Amino acid sequence: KEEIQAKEYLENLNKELAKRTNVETEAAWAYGSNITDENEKKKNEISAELAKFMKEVASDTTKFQWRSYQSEDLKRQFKALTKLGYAALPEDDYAELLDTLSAMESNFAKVKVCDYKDSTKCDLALDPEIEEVISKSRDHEELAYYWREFYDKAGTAVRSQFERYVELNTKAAKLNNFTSGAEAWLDEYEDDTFEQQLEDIFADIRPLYQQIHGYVRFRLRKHYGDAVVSETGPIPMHLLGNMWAQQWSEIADIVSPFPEKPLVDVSAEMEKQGYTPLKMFQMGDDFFTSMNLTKLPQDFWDKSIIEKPTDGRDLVCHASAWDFYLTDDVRIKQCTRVTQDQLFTVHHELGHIQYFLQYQHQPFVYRTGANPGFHEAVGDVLSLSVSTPKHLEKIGLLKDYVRDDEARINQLFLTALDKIVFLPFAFTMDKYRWSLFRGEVDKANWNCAFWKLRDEYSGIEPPVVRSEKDFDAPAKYHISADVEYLRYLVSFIIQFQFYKSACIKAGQYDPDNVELPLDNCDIYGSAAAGAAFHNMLSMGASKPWPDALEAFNGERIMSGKAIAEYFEPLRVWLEAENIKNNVHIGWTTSNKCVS
Ligand SMILES: *[C@@H]1O[C@H](CO)[C@@H](O[C@@H]2O[C@H](CO)[C@@H](O[C@@H]3O[C@H](CO[C@H]4O[C@H](CO)[C@@H](O)[C@H](O)[C@@H]4O)[C@@H](O)[C@H](O[C@H]4O[C@H](CO[C@@H]5O[C@H](CO)[C@@H](O)[C@H](O)[C@@H]5O)[C@@H](O)[C@H](O)[C@@H]4O)[C@@H]3O)[C@H](O)[C@H]2NC(C)=O)[C@H](O)[C@H]1NC(C)=O
Ligand SMILES: NCCCC[C@H](N[C@@H](CCc1ccccc1)C(=O)O)C(=O)N1CCC[C@H]1C(=O)O
Ligand SMILES: *[C@@H]1O[C@H](CO)[C@@H](O)[C@H](O)[C@H]1NC(C)=O
Ligand SMILES: *[C@@H]1O[C@H](CO)[C@@H](O)[C@H](O)[C@H]1NC(C)=O
Ligand SMILES: [Zn+2]
Repeated sequence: KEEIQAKEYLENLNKELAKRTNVETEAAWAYGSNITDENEKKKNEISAELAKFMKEVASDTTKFQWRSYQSEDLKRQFKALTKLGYAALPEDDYAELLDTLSAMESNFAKVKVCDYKDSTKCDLALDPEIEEVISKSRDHEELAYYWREFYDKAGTAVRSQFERYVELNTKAAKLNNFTSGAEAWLDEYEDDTFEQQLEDIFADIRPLYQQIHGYVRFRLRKHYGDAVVSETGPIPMHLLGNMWAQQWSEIADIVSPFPEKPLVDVSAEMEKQGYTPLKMFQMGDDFFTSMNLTKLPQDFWDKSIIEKPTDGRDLVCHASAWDFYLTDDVRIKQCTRVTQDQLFTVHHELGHIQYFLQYQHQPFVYRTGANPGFHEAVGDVLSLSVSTPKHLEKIGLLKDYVRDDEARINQLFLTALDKIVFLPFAFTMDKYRWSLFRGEVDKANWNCAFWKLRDEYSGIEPPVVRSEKDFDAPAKYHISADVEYLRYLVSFIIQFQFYKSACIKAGQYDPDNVELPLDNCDIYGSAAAGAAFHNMLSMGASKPWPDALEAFNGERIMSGKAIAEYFEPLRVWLEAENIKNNVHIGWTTSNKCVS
């Protein structure tokens, strides 16, 4: 009979937590939109106040015999409340951690480098100045300059802060009785075999990655020459069109299977048609509403930041989506540019927004993703259909396109340069941090431990020799900003499970029909695919994630079958092409990190 009282306790507590988290989120928004010493102080002081309340909440849960309850729902809510995270730390330790975290994120956001050609102009930021060069320049010495300048300033400058962060993250995890921060993060997936599952899936897809890597290296040798790219060594990462070599789509024009056949790049047509950031977001909104999903509320349009501010202010430009835990107060902060890549980013971020809107009726503790990978997958499912020649022709961004066998391979390869290449990258981000959290790497070996993983899994390496005098991991946003990365590995796998099922539901994919291939499916306008999204997303975290997956397509298991199915036509072509051209596969151990 205690359950009746507990039910009323939770109902009230959830609403209180939403209200208190609203205040924290507003402060965090203000700081991210506007980096100042005063906003930093405000963000961290509100966080400390919320942490103190959570601690009292965790303490109060012991007054309830919640493990004895009949209701799985009540038990699930109470269990969520016992998990404190960083809030478990002593008052002083939590304050220090907050200061360390803001030091790292603000350092990242304030990085400025000098122009390669003009050592007087020193106001080039990553977004958009440096990223523009990395994506567009084919001058290998220019690329190497910007790589070194950025990593030195975004990575190395923050080593001592990162070290204290690891220490306090570990202390926090242990106060929650996890072994380390690795176990704390993994707890979000509610499955004690989750690591092994991902190792198994990765092993199945790894051979395809090896083939893509080999072919790209072959093509880069033809472009840059053997003085710059070896046949048998790891690929110099500054040549891959991305600061972290996480996705290689930006160099597709020089590595495309059939260069005389069409390669989709709609950036120029977007500009020609007078596209704006506003129009891009309106188009994303249109896609969701077309599937009978929820329209963006007025607060979104009023309060979002969709262009980089033109005043002198510092801010976090790294695109993000925000839930304020009231009703319909959801926002995006994106330094939007008019490019194809940015159009996908718009859809990714709007996927988060849709999830927020779908579960906003749930009790506070359930107002989050089924697991962190689910949140990341939503927007990418739409991006997959947006990226198709089918959809791009509908919106008039792709003209005079003939979709023959060769054009199809180009498009599949372009997609793989984003989707397959990313898998080892994503895995290494957390394998690295897990190894630090678990105390498996001595402090003397922290930098080369990072590059060892990037070599082992991705077969890439720095453009210049690094050592333990450098510290390169925090040069990636999520590492400086303490954002778990496994969510993205999970997302890139399960988004294909979602995409395939949504395509089947939309009547857009049949494995026995040549006219309905998975790689040209467009789910625009499909209420049937939208219904599946509604069924899943409306659950939030009310049930363990296999139940959320089951609500979508009746499946309960994370599987690499769907991603492999999507790329199967590419795998067949590429294996044969690599044999035809005697392409070397695999790589020697890198010499670019001195121990
Ligand atoms: C992470 O793991 C930690 C363990 O490694 C864990 O820390 C333990 O939490 C326990 C609370 O659950 C706590 O147990 C209490 O111990 C008290 C005395 O211990 C002190 O002296 C010891 C010397 O012998 C030292 O070793 C300790 O460090 C302590 O200083 C007891 O006084 C206390 O008892 C009371 O509470 C129980 C409540 O239990 C329930 O009560 C209800 C009543 O409604 C029953 O129906 C139910 O069946 C159940 O019994 C009462 O039973 C009892 O009458 C007393 O009122 C209690 O046993 C322990 O001290 C603590 N540390 C260690 C080292 O064990 C953390 O909590 C974990 N953290 C998280 C977040 O989970
Ligand atoms: N040109 C970059 C746009 C970035 C878009 C996206 N941003 C992240 C931001 C995450 C975040 C967590 C906590 C606080 C603040 C922000 C996202 O998942 O939206 C992202 O990082 N993504 C999208 C998938 C891959 C991953 C990346 O790029 O590494
Ligand atoms: C940023 O914050 C400062 C104080 O920290 C405030 O005075 C200023 O108005 C803010 N800038 C913008 C553009 O909102
Ligand atoms: C739109 O969604 C509602 C429920 O949210 C559903 O009942 C209805 O069938 C959907 N519209 C169409 C045309 O399917
Ligand atoms: Zn995301």
